Amino acid sequence: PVYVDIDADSAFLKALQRAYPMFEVEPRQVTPNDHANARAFSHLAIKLIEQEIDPDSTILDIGSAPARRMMSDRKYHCVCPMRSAEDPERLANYARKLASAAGKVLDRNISGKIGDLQAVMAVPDTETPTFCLHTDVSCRQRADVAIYQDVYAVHAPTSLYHQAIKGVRLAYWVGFDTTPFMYNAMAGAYPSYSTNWADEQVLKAKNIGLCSTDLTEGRRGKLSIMRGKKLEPCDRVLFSVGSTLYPESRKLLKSWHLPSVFHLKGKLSFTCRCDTVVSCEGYVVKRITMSPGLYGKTTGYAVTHHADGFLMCKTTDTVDGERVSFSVCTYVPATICDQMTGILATEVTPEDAQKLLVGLNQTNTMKNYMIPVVAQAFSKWAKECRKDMEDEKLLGVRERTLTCCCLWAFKKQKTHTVYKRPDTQSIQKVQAEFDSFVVSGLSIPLRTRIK
Amino acid sequence: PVYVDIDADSAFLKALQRAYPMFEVEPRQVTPNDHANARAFSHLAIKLIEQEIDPDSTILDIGSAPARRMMSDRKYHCVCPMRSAEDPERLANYARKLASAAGKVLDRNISGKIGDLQAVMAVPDTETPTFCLHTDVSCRQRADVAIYQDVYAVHAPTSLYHQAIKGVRLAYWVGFDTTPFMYNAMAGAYPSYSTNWADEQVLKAKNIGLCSTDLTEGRRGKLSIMRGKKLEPCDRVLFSVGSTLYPESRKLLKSWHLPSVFHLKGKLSFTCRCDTVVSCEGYVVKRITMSPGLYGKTTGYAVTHHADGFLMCKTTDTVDGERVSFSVCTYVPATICDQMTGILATEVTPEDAQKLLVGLNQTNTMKNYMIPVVAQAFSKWAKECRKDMEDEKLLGVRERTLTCCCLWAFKKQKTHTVYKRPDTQSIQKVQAEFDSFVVSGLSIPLRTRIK
Amino acid sequence: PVYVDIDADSAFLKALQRAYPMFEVEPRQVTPNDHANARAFSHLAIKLIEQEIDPDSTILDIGSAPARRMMSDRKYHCVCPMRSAEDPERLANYARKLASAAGKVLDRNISGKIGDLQAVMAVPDTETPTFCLHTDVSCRQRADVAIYQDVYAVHAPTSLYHQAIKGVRLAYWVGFDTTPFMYNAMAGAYPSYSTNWADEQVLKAKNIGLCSTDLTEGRRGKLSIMRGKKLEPCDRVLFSVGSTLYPESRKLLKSWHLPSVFHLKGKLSFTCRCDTVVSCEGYVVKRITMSPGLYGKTTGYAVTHHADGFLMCKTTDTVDGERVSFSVCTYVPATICDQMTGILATEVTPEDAQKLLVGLNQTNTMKNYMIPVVAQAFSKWAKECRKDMEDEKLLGVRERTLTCCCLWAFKKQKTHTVYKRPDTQSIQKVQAEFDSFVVSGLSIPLRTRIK
Ligand SMILES: C[n+]1cn([C@@H]2O[C@H](COP(=O)(O)OP(=O)(O)OP(=O)(O)O)[C@@H](O)[C@H]2O)c2nc(N)[nH]c(=O)c21
Ligand SMILES: C[n+]1cn([C@@H]2O[C@H](COP(=O)(O)OP(=O)(O)OP(=O)(O)O)[C@@H](O)[C@H]2O)c2nc(N)[nH]c(=O)c21
Ligand SMILES: C[n+]1cn([C@@H]2O[C@H](COP(=O)(O)OP(=O)(O)OP(=O)(O)O)[C@@H](O)[C@H]2O)c2nc(N)[nH]c(=O)c21
Ligand SMILES: Nc1ncnc2c1ncn2[C@@H]1O[C@H](CSCC[C@H](N)C(=O)O)[C@@H](O)[C@H]1O
Ligand SMILES: Nc1ncnc2c1ncn2[C@@H]1O[C@H](CSCC[C@H](N)C(=O)O)[C@@H](O)[C@H]1O
Ligand SMILES: Nc1ncnc2c1ncn2[C@@H]1O[C@H](CSCC[C@H](N)C(=O)O)[C@@H](O)[C@H]1O
Ligand SMILES: [Mg+2]
Ligand SMILES: [Mg+2]
Ligand SMILES: [Mg+2]
Ligand SMILES: [Mg+2]
Ligand SMILES: [Mg+2]
Ligand SMILES: [Mg+2]
Ligand SMILES: [Zn+2]
Ligand SMILES: [Zn+2]
Ligand SMILES: [Zn+2]
Repeated sequence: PVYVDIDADSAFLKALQRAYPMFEVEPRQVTPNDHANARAFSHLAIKLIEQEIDPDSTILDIGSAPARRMMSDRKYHCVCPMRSAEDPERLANYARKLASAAGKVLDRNISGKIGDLQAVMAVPDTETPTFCLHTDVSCRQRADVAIYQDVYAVHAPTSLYHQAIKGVRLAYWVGFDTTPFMYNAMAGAYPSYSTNWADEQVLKAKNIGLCSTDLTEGRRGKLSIMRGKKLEPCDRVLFSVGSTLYPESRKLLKSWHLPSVFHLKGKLSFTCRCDTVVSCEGYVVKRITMSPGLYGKTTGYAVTHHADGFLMCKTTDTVDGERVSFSVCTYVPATICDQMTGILATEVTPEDAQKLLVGLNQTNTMKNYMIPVVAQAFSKWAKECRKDMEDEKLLGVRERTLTCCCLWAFKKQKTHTVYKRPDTQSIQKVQAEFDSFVVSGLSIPLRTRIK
Repeated sequence: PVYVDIDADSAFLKALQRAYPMFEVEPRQVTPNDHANARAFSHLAIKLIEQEIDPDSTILDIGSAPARRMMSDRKYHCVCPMRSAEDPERLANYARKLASAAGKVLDRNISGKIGDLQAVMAVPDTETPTFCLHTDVSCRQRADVAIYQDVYAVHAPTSLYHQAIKGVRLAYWVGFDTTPFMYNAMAGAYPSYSTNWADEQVLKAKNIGLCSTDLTEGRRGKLSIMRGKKLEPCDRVLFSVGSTLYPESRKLLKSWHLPSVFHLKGKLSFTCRCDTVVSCEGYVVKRITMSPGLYGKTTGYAVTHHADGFLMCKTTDTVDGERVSFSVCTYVPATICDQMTGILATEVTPEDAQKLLVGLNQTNTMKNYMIPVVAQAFSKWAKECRKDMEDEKLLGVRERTLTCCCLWAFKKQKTHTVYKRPDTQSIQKVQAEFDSFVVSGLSIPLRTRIK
Repeated sequence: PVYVDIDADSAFLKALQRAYPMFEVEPRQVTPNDHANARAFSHLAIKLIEQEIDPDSTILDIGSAPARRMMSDRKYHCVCPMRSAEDPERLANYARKLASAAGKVLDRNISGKIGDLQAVMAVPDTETPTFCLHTDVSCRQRADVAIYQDVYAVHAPTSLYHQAIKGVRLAYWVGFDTTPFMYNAMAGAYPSYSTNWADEQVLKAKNIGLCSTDLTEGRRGKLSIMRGKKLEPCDRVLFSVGSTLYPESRKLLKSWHLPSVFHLKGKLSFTCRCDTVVSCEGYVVKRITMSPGLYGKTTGYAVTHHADGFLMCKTTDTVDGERVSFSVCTYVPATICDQMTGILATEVTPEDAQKLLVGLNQTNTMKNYMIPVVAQAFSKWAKECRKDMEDEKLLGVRERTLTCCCLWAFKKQKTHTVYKRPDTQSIQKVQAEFDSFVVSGLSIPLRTRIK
């Protein structure tokens, strides 16, 4: 019996039960959290990871929040480099909770944990069994398992290699699905988790999930010094989970979209296998095994299975008054996708598609703020399919036109919707051979306060 | 079991229960208060804050109403600078209640409270454990927790820094949502709390919630000495909560719209994290942690999650006979917003939208005095969406026109409505690095009366 | 259990129960009073005031009717200057009732009351504990509470200052709502209380609540010596409550529309807070706290919260044969206002609006004699809204036209209806800084009769 802080009548309960059939999920609502579903998924994921691994194993918790591991019988070594502004609060919460359980919880090594915390406070660079202030690449604690829970600030191959050279043979990554960033979308939603993310350039849009614009009265102006003739995704994105905001980097996010098999070639060499073991409406748990030596061959292909529909479409919005178009991604429940199979046989207008989608949403199966764009997406998709049926080609042929050179062109059709239906797979060519991994943050007053 | 002075059949009861799932909310109506909902929310909020914090903590109550902390087992130090015209009544009520419970309540430190009150009356500058006549920046009582309950007259960063340099590590702010003032609206409503606020310039309007106009026949006159060619929001706004009026300053209101993480850089430096822990139909409880030292990096982005729809729209009204347009904001129940998803797929006239909204309101889900403006808003929003669909742009392009200089302009489209649907987030760029905080009010007759 | 002399089936019972939730209101009809609702409200108001205040307090009763305080256990000092023509009757009734309970009621100080009455009859200037013949500004009895029950003949700031310099710190005012006289209406109704008031100039109208006209054939005559080219509200108004008539002065009526906070600056200075604690369909109880010393700042704004709709509209009537137009105010039940929200989305003729209002009135929710003008009002309001929608302006602009001078006029639109919907607030700028308060009525044989 695992108790999750979500509403009893919530429809995410069924999705969580299907995602974790080996547990008895029961709702025990105690707080009005606006990101309750994400926390519930993380809780169930760490429970599953603990179930899978050997009790005698020692687990590195990279980018840890130590207050969450303090009621765990497992042997966690929490790596806390204090690199984020929210970290001091987490460390203070850990210290307060340890003090509150100092002589009242017996078999959770609370005395050992407070001793290690005081030792790290005394000598910053000491490596205690349960705590340290180092990073993933500077910690010296050898272990058998590594866990990354909502860690997006590390390059995946470098961190994984640095764990592997320390004897780590199993790694676990819990996070948001990295597929929408492999498609290079400008903005997007994980609607089941009340999560909206956007490129920094489109934060002033009007109709995406995460934006804020102003009311204006029109001008042929807004002159600027930046010749922004092109609107393309840049590295910095903003995540909003419920109401908490997190900046992310696209390279770091995409690094965690690892292939099925890859090779880390350093002073030591490792053959690694990445596998998505849990997938619930945009939240995934990935298992990475690492074995010394080079074995087999790598194709460099990462595959995402779509239990629910995944949409990326073009949207026309108004950013700071200026009308632009950019790609927006979302997830659509598989029941909604199945109920639109017959409608998309014909060309449908976005208004008719929206009306049908609202009909299928009756309570609501999917969030309504994403219904318009989805409708638009579907409409475009339907039209494009007709185009393909209308302009049928010949087998074994590919029409090419010369351009007065030893080089030839052809026509690229317009594609305004990528629609991965339920039971399909996205396949992306990514790097699979990594060989270049060669590429003191606590203050005295915080030290005094922790004591 | 927490008892709230609201009607048993009130629909706000379900909203309060959802906002506070950790309590058993029971209606016990004893007075015909016209701002009963706001008082009920404040009561439940202080109960939640008391639940969260350690009993041995000492709590600064900034801008306190000491009569409300008098039946509390917690250790409150009430800071009462007596800068409001409603403060003498509150102090007299506190003294009268203390006298009425001097020898009837045993375990609430009533004797201590009367002793401290008499001590401050004797020597005004004395700093007693439970009472003082200083301000937030002149009080000397060190504490661990600070509470701001309906305090809008202080600059947030300066006050928080002055608490932090006194050892305060946790602060709580209970008050009306600051999002409508981040959008620079001229007038607005919190309809669930019977609250209407307006800029001082539009108090003579006709159809906003808080206004009063006269009956006129129409003249080509009203000549004035002030060249008012622009109608823009000014600093002073008027709040009417039920029937009690409060003047507010826009800058002080907006200062409390703090980012997720920020830095206070003074003689001491603090890394602070602001989090909205309670959000109920326009009334919020925010939790601010403060930790010494500078950690991490700040983006300067403040995020509001919209459980219910938030609307800002253009309204045409008559102020002192003169027809003008200004922005008006409001909150719309999420069920109403969901029920209008299908209708807003096409362009709808404001009259048809109003009739539909009246239909969905049957008892009433939302206040009727806001239905017209909301209807108008929806209509405009629908229209604008279609325009965006009609004038579709190209990906990665941004049309710009030169003006015989090293500058290029473009066309800014129409925005008469900002509609944040349920499960979306507003994101605003605000200051996150604060480093300039360097920027005796009791008379003898009141001293004699208090004794 | 409070018993009210009203009909058991009266619909005012529910309104009174909502206005006084702290009491059990039971109808005990004993007389066919035509102003039974007003008397019932006054009875419940004095009960609530008595409940609120400390039993050991001494209560000034300004402009008292001593027969009503005579079965009161509280310590009332009745101030009876005998300036009204209905006062000798009240004094005789008081003496008769005292005699009738001289040796039959033991614990109501009847012997003391008759002793004080005989003392004042002997020496008119003596200040006895329970009775005096002075005014509010000439009484010398110091007290802690003052009560004004249906007192409209005194300037509010001067009377309140004279009470405050006598140690009075709490004052209560029970009376008809002063909002209709802040809007400067010519005639009006409190229909729940069967009350109609009119300006003296329109007493000869035809279709207002309080008027009487004659039957005429119609002539091009009625010459007069007064160039009455203007019809404006003058000071004198006539109230008819049921069938009892009372002349009132507009200045004295409006003086009691006090701001939320104000300052009395005389030889002593007081900071006063006015708050409306009871509001029932036009009858209000206001609480005024007074504290010595000047504190805070005053805005000068008085706010009225509308639980029911408030209408002021232009009506065309026939006064003494001459067709004129003037403003008429009234209250509309909130259920009627809510049921007309959808209808007022479009332009509706007064006849269709009247038929709809008669339909919603089925027993009757509102008085029928007020339905026509209300209908007309709604119609005009609807039309005006359309105009505001039709003539949409630009944000941040205000069109002004020069007149060959350093002055610029503009166009003032028509306003034929002020409609304060339920859950709105009227805000009026009134005086809040008062500093100029510097601005023997019993005969020998009434004395002999009283003995
Ligand atoms: C550290 N972190 C956490 N999340 C997600 O946001 C949710 C809350 O993230 P949180 O760090 O605010 O949890 P907190 O310590 O405040 O404790 P709680 O409020 O009781 O939950 C988590 O469930 C994650 O799914 C995160 N999401 C992104 N994109 N980036 C991050 O760094 C990140
Ligand atoms: C001090 N203050 C209180 N409020 C809100 O108005 C409501 C009443 O505010 P109040 O100060 O009038 O309460 P009072 O002391 O009269 O006791 P009560 O009548 O029994 O409640 C509160 O619930 C607040 O939500 C306030 N609202 C604004 N905008 N500004 C303020 O300063 C302010
Ligand atoms: C003194 N006075 C009383 N009223 C209202 O008129 C009603 C009756 O006023 P009343 O003075 O005629 O009561 P009376 O002494 O005759 O005893 P009763 O007939 O049993 O009630 C009261 O309920 C008041 O609401 C009053 N109304 C106005 N406008 N002016 C006044 O001076 C005034
Ligand atoms: N290079 C690095 N090596 C190890 N940890 C790092 C790191 N860069 C950032 N981090 C840490 O990663 C953390 C992400 S916040 C993590 C919260 C916690 N893991 C949870 O499950 O809720 C930050 O606290 C930051 O300190
Ligand atoms: N600079 C300042 N420092 C501390 N308090 C201040 C202040 N400026 C104004 N105040 C106080 O803030 C109060 C707001 S009224 C507060 C009422 C009370 N907190 C409640 O919960 O109902 C006023 O009484 C005023 O005295
Ligand atoms: N200046 C003044 N000071 C005190 N009382 C005054 C006054 N001017 C008029 N009054 C008194 O106010 C009274 C209004 S009739 C009041 C009736 C009584 N208060 C009731 O509740 O029914 C008159 O009797 C008149 O004598
Ligand atoms: Mg959150
Ligand atoms: Mg497998
Ligand atoms: Mg109020
Ligand atoms: Mg949080
Ligand atoms: Mg009568
Ligand atoms: Mg109040
Ligand atoms: Zn380590
Ligand atoms: Zn202090
Ligand atoms: Zn007297």
